[PDB]
Amino acid sequence: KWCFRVCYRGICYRRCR
Repeated sequence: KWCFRVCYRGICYRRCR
């Protein structure tokens, strides 16, 4: 269980899996 910074269509975020 660790969070990370991810991106997509010109958009990024920080999801925790």
